[PDB]
Amino acid sequence: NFPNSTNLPRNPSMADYEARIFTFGTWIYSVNKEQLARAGFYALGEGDKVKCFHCGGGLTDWKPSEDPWEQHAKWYPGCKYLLEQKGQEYINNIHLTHSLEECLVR
Ligand SMILES: C[C@@H]1CN(CC(=O)N2CCc3ccccc32)CC[NH2+]1
Ligand SMILES: [Zn+2]
Repeated sequence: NFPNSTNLPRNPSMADYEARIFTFGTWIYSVNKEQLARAGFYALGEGDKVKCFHCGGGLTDWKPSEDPWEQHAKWYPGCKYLLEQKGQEYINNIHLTHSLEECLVR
């Protein structure tokens, strides 16, 4: 499924922080559910899989060292909600960091 890059959310029922928070329930996983919800994510109830309400972008297998906002930017750089919340300065930082990470290792 293609990422939504319009200013209009793919899932408006999940636009409110509160609505997103309810989707998690008891959350056993290594990443913080409030932190996920703040970054626009809601739970699908499929292990630790989340989707952004806005871009629809999905993400799984959360390691303790993976930040919701950073991962949002890594995989869904066109997300208008991300751009609104964080800014383009932050998005660029994050991408430069990841590209330089995936080059320093090799
Ligand atoms: C939290 C991170 C996420 N990583 C990428 C990931 O989960 N992606 C990348 C694109 C995609 C589409 C659909 C479902 C998942 C994913 C994996 C490691 N943990
Ligand atoms: Zn998004």
